[PDB]
Amino acid sequence: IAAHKGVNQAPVPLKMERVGPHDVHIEMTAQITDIEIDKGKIYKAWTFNGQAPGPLVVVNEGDTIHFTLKNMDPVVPHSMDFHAVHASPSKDFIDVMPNKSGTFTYPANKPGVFMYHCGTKPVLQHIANGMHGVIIVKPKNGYPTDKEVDREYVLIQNEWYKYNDMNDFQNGVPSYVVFSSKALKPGDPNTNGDTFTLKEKPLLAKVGEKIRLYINNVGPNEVSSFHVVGTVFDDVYLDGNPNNHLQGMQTVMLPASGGAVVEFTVTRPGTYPIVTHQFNHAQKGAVAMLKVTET
Amino acid sequence: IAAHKGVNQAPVPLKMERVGPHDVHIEMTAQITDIEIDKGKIYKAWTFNGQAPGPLVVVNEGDTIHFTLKNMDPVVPHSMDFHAVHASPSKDFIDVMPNKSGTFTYPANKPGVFMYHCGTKPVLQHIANGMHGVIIVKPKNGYPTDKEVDREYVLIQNEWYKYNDMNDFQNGVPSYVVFSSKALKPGDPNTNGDTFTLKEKPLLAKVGEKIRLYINNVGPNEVSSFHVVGTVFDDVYLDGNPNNHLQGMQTVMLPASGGAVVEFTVTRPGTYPIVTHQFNHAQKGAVAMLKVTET
Amino acid sequence: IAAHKGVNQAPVPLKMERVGPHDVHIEMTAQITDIEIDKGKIYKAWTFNGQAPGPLVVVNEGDTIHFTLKNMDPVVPHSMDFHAVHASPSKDFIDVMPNKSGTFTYPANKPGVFMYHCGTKPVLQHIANGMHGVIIVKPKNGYPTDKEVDREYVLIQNEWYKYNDMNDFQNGVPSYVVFSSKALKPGDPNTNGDTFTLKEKPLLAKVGEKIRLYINNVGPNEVSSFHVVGTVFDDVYLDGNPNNHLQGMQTVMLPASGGAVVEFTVTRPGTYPIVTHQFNHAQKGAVAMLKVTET
Ligand SMILES: [Cu+2]
Ligand SMILES: [Cu+2]
Ligand SMILES: [Cu+2]
Ligand SMILES: [Cu+2]
Ligand SMILES: [Cu+2]
Ligand SMILES: [Cu+2]
Ligand SMILES: [Cu+2]
Ligand SMILES: [Cu+2]
Ligand SMILES: [Cu+2]
Ligand SMILES: [Cu+2]
Ligand SMILES: [Cu+2]
Ligand SMILES: [Cu+2]
Ligand SMILES: [Cu+2]
Ligand SMILES: [Cu+2]
Ligand SMILES: [Cu+2]
Repeated sequence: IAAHKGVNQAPVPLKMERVGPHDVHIEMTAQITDIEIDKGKIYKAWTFNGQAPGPLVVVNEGDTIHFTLKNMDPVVPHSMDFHAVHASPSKDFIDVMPNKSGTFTYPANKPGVFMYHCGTKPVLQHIANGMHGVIIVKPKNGYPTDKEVDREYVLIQNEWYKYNDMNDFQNGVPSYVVFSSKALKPGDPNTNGDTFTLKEKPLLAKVGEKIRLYINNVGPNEVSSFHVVGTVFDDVYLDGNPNNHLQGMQTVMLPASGGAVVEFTVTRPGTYPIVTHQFNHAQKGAVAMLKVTET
Repeated sequence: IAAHKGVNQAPVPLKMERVGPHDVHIEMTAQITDIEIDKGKIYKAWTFNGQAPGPLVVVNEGDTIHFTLKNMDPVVPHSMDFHAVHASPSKDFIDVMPNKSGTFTYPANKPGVFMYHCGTKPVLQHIANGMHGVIIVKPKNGYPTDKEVDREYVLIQNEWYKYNDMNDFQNGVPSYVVFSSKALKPGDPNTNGDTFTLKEKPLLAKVGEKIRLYINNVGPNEVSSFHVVGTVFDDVYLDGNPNNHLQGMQTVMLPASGGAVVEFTVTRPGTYPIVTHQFNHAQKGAVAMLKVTET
Repeated sequence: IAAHKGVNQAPVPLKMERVGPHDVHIEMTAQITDIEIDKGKIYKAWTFNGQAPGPLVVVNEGDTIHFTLKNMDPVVPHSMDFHAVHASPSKDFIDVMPNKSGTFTYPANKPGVFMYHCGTKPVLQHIANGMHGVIIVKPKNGYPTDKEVDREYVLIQNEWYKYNDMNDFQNGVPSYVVFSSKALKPGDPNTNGDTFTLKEKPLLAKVGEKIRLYINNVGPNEVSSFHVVGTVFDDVYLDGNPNNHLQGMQTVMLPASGGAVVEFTVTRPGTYPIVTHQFNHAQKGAVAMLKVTET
């Protein structure tokens, strides 16, 4: 795209603030940002806030979101679809033109781990170029295993294709499949979808801890066979809904856009790979590490 | 196939009638019928009754089906496999020769949303050419949420490949992936698997309604990540069995041949896309619309 | 690989023995073995014990495994990752060099149907070449339907690609997709992953029996849509955990590495195909048969 040549917009922080007991304001940007998706490989991503996947949003069950999108793309319209909410797609998930803002309001009444993404036609193009992320809605009554969990992280799976190549997007295998982590608490890593960061800087934990992962596979096109090497999932809540309880799963099947909360114990010091067990995708980048130490 | 050149058999209505409290007669045809699968693209489908997917069949739990297949194909044998039933495949799902009929009898003792399809070797060929559909078996005791539902429809996902090209069927990506709807009550739309009909003539509903969809992904080859934009599934019954209850799912993973009953609320007027969230498939046709109005 | 040219190591039996109430010894080999994966097609597989998938291992919930791997490959290191166990991957699933042995110890505390496989980098290469199998961990308290089951078998799904071709493994469609069966009791068949054996020598059962299948899809890359033609699954336990109960499923979605226990009734004499309902994979070999007779 001629108007994107040489464009590399610096990442802008997510803006969020609570404005009442059941209402939150969220402002994001749509922006064009170079990301290093594999060593030596730059992708001029279409992004929320200069991150791909986008920034983590966390709200409470029953929160109404007042969402603003500031579109910094010089020439392409963008939009926002939160899977967490009940909304009219054709009134609430509409396009925001270049250099304009749009504000939209909708309720998040269901707990879980939801995908969000740009909803601009062709949606495959906006997603595949980088406009995806997760919103967590925390359950009013928690999860039944909350008292058991010692540490938590968020992981997101996505794919990368040939740059802005709609033929590749529709008909081709992914070039890369990757994990990222997004921060829940100060000090947590916050990364983009790449083949290397979570290998080189593993997630950290302590021997004997029960770990919770909020996970979502944003696609755009592949399903995920989510597995942590060296353990078994004690508890799995599908889409992060506390009712959809499974126990003792070795691997969790996630559809494209599918989420889960998964919990497992690390019993011994060492490094634990986290994979999709579709090993073609793992080989093309979708392996993260969890380093477990005596401290 | 030389004997199919210029053949376009008019659709024949499904024949069904109840012959006792727990017994139903169903007659279908196998027939060769031109279908417009995308704008300007005709596929000379192998079909049940001149529809692809085939006509909707609905029975009650505990019904014995007395099924007749009249084979109008001039040269290819066909057969019928209902996933709803307990039968001997090698006695009950056998071939019916060109210009002959065969009658078969078997019980449907499990509630759900089942695939049916031709069972003639090579089964991939008969399925991919169009010989697929759904049979719904209604549960004796209903679903626990029956009192909440205001409107219902049936949706079916299937793929189309290069015409009668076994190499493509086994090794290639789908050319099109599509939704159809089949009628449950008078006035409901009844359509074939194409890229456009349910965009141009959306399914209809009223603001505030709880909608039930009976869904099945007949394949032949792809899994489905079933999602309705702008809502969250309140309740999901996997394969349509009332026992397999999930709640608050953003997206439902269906295997090839997999079914579900899903329920959701539309809270605001507008148009709600219904997609598989494998966006390569959505881009190749698998987007339907639900138009929700104040009336 | 020059050092594998002309190498065809005879299969070696699995060695297992119980050494206390909650401790078992298992010795396996890593070895290079020609397998006939389709008629006329030999694959010089990388294997455990000269079988691909490898030998069946069955333990009890709460058993500690003392596992020995003797590496007979003249030049490639191998390792073992059991999904059943809690272990440190970086201490317990490490490489055993050519012509050496390694011993590792870890607990199997969760019941189910687990994948095992070589964990040597690149893991896709070791898996795709044949280093996969299943370990069953029997639940302390059984399954709730145990009293209903008349006969049981184990089935495993895997794929084959172009020989040792990492490009094909990562980016290409499978050449073959296949079932095998592994023996639970004397007289049960024990086969390798091929396109023909379980067609030519079907699994056997008696009219009216409730059949249990322990199943796992080891991949490396595909998901499975597991279906038995002519019946409906009465009960499904996901990953073989008794808590993850589903009922009346026509087809079970298995991720790559995913397992299940499934139970169904065969009501009439005949031959019942067992398929993945991704029919491209079925056409490329993934059809087994169950022959059901009056005796
Ligand atoms: Cu309040
Ligand atoms: Cu506000
Ligand atoms: Cu966009
Ligand atoms: Cu979406
Ligand atoms: Cu703890
Ligand atoms: Cu009666
Ligand atoms: Cu009759
Ligand atoms: Cu046919
Ligand atoms: Cu079938
Ligand atoms: Cu209502
Ligand atoms: Cu004891
Ligand atoms: Cu020992
Ligand atoms: Cu190996
Ligand atoms: Cu593994
Ligand atoms: Cu019995």
